[PDB]
Amino acid sequence: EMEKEFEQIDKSGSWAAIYQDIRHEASDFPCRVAKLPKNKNRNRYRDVSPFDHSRIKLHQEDNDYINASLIKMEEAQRSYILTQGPLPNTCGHFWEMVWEQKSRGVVMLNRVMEKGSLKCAQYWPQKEEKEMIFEDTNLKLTLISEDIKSYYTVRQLELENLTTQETREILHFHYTTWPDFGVPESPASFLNFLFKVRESGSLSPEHGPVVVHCSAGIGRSGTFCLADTCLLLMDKRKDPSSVDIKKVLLEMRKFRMGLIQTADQLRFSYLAVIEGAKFIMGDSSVQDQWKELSHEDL
Repeated sequence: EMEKEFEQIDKSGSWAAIYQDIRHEASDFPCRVAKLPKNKNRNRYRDVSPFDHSRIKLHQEDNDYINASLIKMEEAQRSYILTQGPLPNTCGHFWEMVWEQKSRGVVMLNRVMEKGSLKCAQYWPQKEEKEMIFEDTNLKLTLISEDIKSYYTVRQLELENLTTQETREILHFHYTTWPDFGVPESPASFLNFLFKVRESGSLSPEHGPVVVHCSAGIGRSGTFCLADTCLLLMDKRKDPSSVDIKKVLLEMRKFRMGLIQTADQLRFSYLAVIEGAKFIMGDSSVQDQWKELSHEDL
């Protein structure tokens, strides 16, 4: 039981050691493309790069590089694209990726400004009448509507390929109260948010991989994906005890480095999955409970 391990780790206060063990056992693959001189201004952080084997390639001849990784969870049967918060010069690239990968949703777990510093470019329109056009990738983005909650906002966007004039509806799920290098306010608010994303169909197999990002695309983004995958695995077998969170995390780290940046984010991941297990195992009412406990209204 993940709960037994949780109490065992909690009692001995060994989260730091457990987390460090994961870092030590984590995969290490080359990131040659990310490190090419020409891509220097396409990376937000020097120490966070996508592995060559799992990087998302832009469908363009000039330069197909973008700091984004495809996390393909074979057993769980779900894929996620984790990427860094778009830079002022990579916003066109970001939307090009969303278009080419056929993503239906974008999950943003950070705020544009955190700790008094800019962690992400304003890559989506904030006002309906002020659409955005990315000339480099020939894409147009328009805000259609938004639903603001106390700690998260859901926006309906229309992305248009100006070359073919084809358009697609993209859902933007913005978690606005998750501290950089921190954890959500409670498993409830986090789970409420995850299921909001799930209910939208953005994580569904009929669509391309959901795009998930924070500032570097590994900490909060990793926590989000780890929790989701663990719950999906548990759901497929209806066997909570069969899910090994640490092994799932190590599996995800074969696709992108540093997923889950702190021992506390790891601990939170356990909490989210344990609590989420109640819903998965048949207690549908718990979903309404999370919504209430999250106080999303206002």
